[PDB]
Amino acid sequence: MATPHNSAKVGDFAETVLMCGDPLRAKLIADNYLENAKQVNSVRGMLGFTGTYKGKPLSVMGHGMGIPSISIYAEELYNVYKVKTIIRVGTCGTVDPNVHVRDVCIVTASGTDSNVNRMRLLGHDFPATANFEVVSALVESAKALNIPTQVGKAYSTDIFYSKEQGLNEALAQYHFIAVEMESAGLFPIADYYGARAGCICTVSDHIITHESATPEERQTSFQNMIKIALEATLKL
Amino acid sequence: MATPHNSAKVGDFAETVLMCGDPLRAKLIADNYLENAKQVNSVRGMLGFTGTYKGKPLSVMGHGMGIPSISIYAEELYNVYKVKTIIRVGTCGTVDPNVHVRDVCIVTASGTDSNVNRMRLLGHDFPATANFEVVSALVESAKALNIPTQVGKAYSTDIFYSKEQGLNEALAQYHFIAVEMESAGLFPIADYYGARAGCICTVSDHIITHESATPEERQTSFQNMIKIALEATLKL
Amino acid sequence: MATPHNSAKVGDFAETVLMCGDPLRAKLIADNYLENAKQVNSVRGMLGFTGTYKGKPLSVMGHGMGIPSISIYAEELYNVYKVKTIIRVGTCGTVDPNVHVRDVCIVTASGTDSNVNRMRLLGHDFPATANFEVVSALVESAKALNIPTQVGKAYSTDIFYSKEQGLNEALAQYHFIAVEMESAGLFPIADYYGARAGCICTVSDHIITHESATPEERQTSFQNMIKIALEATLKL
Amino acid sequence: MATPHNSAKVGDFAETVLMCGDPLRAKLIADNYLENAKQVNSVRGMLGFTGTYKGKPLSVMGHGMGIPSISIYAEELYNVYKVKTIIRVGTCGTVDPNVHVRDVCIVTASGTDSNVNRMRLLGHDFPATANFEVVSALVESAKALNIPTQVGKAYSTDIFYSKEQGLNEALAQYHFIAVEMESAGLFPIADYYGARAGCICTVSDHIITHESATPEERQTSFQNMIKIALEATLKL
Amino acid sequence: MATPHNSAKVGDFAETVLMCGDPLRAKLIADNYLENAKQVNSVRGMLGFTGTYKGKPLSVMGHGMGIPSISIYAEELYNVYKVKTIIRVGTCGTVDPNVHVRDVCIVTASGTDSNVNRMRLLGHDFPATANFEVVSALVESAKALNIPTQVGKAYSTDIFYSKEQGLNEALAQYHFIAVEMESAGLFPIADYYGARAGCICTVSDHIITHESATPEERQTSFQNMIKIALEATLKL
Amino acid sequence: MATPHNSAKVGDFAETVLMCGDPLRAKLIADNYLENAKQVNSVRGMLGFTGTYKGKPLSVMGHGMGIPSISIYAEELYNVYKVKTIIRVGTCGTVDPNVHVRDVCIVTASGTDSNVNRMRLLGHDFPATANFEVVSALVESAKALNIPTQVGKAYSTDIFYSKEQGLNEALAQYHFIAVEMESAGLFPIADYYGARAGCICTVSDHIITHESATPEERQTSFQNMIKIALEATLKL
Repeated sequence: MATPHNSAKVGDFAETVLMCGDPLRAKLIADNYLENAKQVNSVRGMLGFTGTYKGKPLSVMGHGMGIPSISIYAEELYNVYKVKTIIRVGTCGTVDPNVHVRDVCIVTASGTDSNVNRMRLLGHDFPATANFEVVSALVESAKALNIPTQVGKAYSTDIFYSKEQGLNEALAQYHFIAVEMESAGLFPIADYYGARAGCICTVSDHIITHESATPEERQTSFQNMIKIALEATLKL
Repeated sequence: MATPHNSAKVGDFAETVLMCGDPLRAKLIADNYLENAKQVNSVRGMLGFTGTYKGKPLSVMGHGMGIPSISIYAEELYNVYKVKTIIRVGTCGTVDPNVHVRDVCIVTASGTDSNVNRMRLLGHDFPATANFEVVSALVESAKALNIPTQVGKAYSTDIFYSKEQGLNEALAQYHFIAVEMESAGLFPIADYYGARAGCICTVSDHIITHESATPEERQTSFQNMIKIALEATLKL
Repeated sequence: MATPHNSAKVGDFAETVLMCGDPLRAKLIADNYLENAKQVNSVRGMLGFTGTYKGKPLSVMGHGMGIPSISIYAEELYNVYKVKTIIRVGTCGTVDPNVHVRDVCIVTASGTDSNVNRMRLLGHDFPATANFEVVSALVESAKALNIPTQVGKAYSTDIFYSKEQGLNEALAQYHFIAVEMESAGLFPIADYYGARAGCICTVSDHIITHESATPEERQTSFQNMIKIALEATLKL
Repeated sequence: MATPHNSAKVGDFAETVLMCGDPLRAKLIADNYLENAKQVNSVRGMLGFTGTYKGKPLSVMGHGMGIPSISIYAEELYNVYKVKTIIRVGTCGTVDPNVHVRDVCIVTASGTDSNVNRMRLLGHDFPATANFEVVSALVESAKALNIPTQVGKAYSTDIFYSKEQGLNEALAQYHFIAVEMESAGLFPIADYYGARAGCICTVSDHIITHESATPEERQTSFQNMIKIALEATLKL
Repeated sequence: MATPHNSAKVGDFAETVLMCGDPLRAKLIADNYLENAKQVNSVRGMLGFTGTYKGKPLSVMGHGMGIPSISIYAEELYNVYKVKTIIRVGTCGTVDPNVHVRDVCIVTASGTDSNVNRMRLLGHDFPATANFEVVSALVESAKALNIPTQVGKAYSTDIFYSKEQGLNEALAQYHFIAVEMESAGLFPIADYYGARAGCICTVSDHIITHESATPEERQTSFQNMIKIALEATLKL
Repeated sequence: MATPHNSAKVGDFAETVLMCGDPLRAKLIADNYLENAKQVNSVRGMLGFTGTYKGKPLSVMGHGMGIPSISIYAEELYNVYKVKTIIRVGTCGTVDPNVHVRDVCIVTASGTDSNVNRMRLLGHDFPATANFEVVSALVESAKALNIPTQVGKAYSTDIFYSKEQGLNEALAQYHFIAVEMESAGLFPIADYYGARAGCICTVSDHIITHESATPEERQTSFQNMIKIALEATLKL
């Protein structure tokens, strides 16, 4: 195998890859939006696919849950498979008082409670920062689709089942728009390989107000977000 | 769904659960060692199963890669599914000079470069410690099967593709026997719920000498380890 | 006085302020690029001015050297003077192998060795992140002026006379494009007040190769950068 | 002298040493439980003794209060005196809701607010972990003596007169069974020398309920603990 | 220019330099308390002067606000200008129950929330400590002038506009007498160059009780402090 | 007993106490320098004595080895026994290029690798600072005795048997004059109780050059140091 976690051969991934946490959602994206899709990985059930979107090569693959998991898959894609651009597509919570369930959030940089980025920069603050060309492609794609977007900071946590008091309130005070679990691990790996990464997420829950999206609202949100991402890949 | 990551109903999991990173390995364990095994989860491809081993209810499920991933699944198993004992079964590297490829390592406690345990104990050192009854059950099971074991410390890292200089040498000097990515997140969650956890791993690689197990040797080591874990479940 | 560090009255500052470290450079900017200019602050010699650029009111003020200094002035400008946008205009070093002396760098986010942002976010990683509208306005203004730009991360240090081994090589590995001393302190304050900030710098020195801009090159670069910033204010 | 802190000659200590904080308690142990006893150290009043228990050579020595103090004595015992096993015998508080005054606690691993173990492992989490053969010998000795035991985590603090809010409640939540001041410093030193260590303590106080052992209860529990430790040495 | 921040020639600064944050206060000191004063620096508006006090050469110069700013100027004064002694003269707040507005505080050592001193001593606690000859000269000069003094610890913060809860109360508990923003950065630089530094401040505000000196009181206490500092320079 | 570690009754200690690590040296000081000395404590062998020196009440007591040990005894002395001044008297190593074996070092402040002071000041830098009146009394007493002294910083380590690379060289660069194990824990406790503390040590070893005092030289150094300390108590 080309890597311990991927059975794809070199060349089996396009230079642009969408990634989501759930491998079954990766399969949904390939089936519904990729032309001439071909499954290229099934190791550990982490399905990945390669085909085209509007004539341009494009891949989609699951990355699992958490920074350690996306770090494995993204490091391999950039290093072994020579990927140039990864766009993470997912869902998030929000704490921001001006962000609402169903909003589309385009991430410019992400904080974290993980140690992985301090360990890369001699213990200092290393901002996990999206590539500007990627952010701009997502923003402009949404503008062309007449879909409004929130643009700003995410926060990537190691702990889904948080017990931490005061965190949500501090995140809200500094206008973090998205809370998820992976983006802060992706962007520094792109940096290391001279490559590009971004993230776009739809708000499923407001963590402060407790508003929540219905399953139908989540479907429409996903459809908006994935079309934004797909159209962005044509400009990248 | 009972949890955002598991389609099982309460009661679908036995009180004892073996967990490995790869859901396809969980299916192999259920197929080959569990009687009357039924699949109880498929969400995100993270296959879980429930059957019996020598008459006693037992489950097996994948937990994904990394502390954040196992934390989600273990928190849900203890909290929602009322599991009482989780034994992680997997592979590891070693840096210890007196430990060799194919050795079976039983983990008493695990260090980490993750922040998750400092955040549980006001920033202090919180040892991720296996339950003594679980450790002893594994040790005695291996004795009955005439399989030698190494017993001691593991180290759980967030970063599979380590670039850290000096780490391996310090781990070796203090006789850490296993390097993996999850056990340090499992043990404190078991503590939180007043439950039990342990870990057993087989050495696939020596990180210092660079010895490595042939695919046939890894099959033999896996069969040894899983028999130890399965027989231990009868005493727990 | 409206603040302990500023003699201006509320309203004396325009809603957009350009800031540089040297107050005499703020005077040079007012003298050479603003019409209708008046001095509005002289406290501590930290000269500030308000005039117009192509008809639109604009202010320019020194911020002194280091995160604590810019934090004082920016907190006051957003809170007391009701400023909406601050753009830092400065010089920097670079470590990036594809960035050269004379280059104009537009900052998307900034790392730091300061503690000020950990203290804002319960000790976690808080990325000091530029406002996307400001970044975009700078990028588009440079394109319209036919000036190439580098876009990416800065690193803000507390110590001008660094003695730290290994830092430059790590910054280079992750493609930090600018090394300066203030931007990481500015962006979180803008966040706190729900306001906007950005930073644009010209490269005076390559920290790795030791190339250094001549006096003539520094004048060329300054004239490019300040025109980019001034034209961007018209779109903000 | 063979060390700066010990007047004993190499060979004067048996390969197994019981250690307690108070040198006058080391003397009580020698006087009441060792035959053929000889005093082998008087330096700094830190009395140490060597004799026999049921025919087998055994030493007992004070270690003073705190991690720095036990670290000096244990480093010397392993390095200079070639000791193979140190068992700490002490008293502790408890926070655990199912542990009571009078209980005997056998320590599997120890947390701490000391920096000494982070400094051994490149700033990471290093669990101070008891040797499994020692833990098991103590557990089986107690079973053979018909004495129930609690087995689990300790917490070693640098500060006897704690002023820290919320600590006790977090220790209780994760079921720490013993609070004392030394074991977290002993176990990594044993690791460094490829040797063995353990700890057994009697509960003098419940930190949450404020129950406290009477002098009679402290005698009963001491008699239990020391007999467990002594009988365990015959198996080690 | 001899440094990037100073137009003075080597020799233009006397061996002893008084420094205050505001360059216009440096000018006031030179104009009203030095004889034969001449301006030796105007770069960045950071006025510096050299004259005499009672016939002995003495310089005074602004240092700007915050540890990064004073670090630049002090490093240059010791390294390039061969200054032997720097005395910071400033104002402060106090939290100490036994210190009041108007009091003159002589600093023996300074705490901080800056990272600059940990970075100098391998991450450990490095006390920013005033030189004993300087402290003693200030104490003895005040005694000869019949001016009472408080002698003790300062705290240097990076953040003028503090939002930190509990800090003032902890500083009060341990009898910190002065809160300011620079001295902790000065003392270690003096150590590095084998030179001398001290700090003397007047209390403008009581941070706990909210008492505040009137403008007249601030002038009277400034006059006391500057006379102490000037007379101390004759003993140094 | 009035404390868990001291059998003295309230009033049995004088307001001034000399403390050293070795209780047998406390007894030597009492026997050779105090008049009408009475032993007031022998709990844990930590001998303490009270008598007079040149007519003035004075006590001497051992404090054991390390910050946790001295913290217990000093906290009790200030809180229960109402002690006003503690002077630690001991030996040290040095790293400073202009400090030599046999030198007398008077400590103004102490660094540390302990966590105890960060935990007192919300994780910030808290300088362990000697009381200026105590420092001055020691300096002046040595002047009157014509004994040269070095005055400056100490470093208090938790680990006698250091394995840390680069520490000694950094301590030397910043002119730390004494390396020992206790003073950084003493000074903040004196602060807490509104009391006074200092430290004086003689250099037994040069850590860089490896020079070492002979036993006879250590005796003469001790005699010089203890006379300085005793004479200083008359001024306090």
